[PDB]
Amino acid sequence: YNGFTGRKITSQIFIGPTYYQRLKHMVDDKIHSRARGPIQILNRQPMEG
DNA sequence: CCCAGCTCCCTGCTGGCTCCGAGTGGGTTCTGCCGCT
Repeated sequence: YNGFTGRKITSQIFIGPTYYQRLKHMVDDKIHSRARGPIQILNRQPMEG
């Protein structure tokens, strides 16, 4: 049944228990932005990483 | 008035040099030291 309206879904749905894994890759360890931060000594371009 | 060097040019081979996808996240170790001057 659709949760929003309570109506049945016309097609029947394949459902059951499946072993799932949480991988170490999490968005909060990847998100990054920069607006004029530190720069390299030799060339004066933004730092890496 | 032919021939053997001699020169000059073209081929073919071998050796030498440069290049080898785009981003991104972590980790670790290493950046000298010893004999005797």
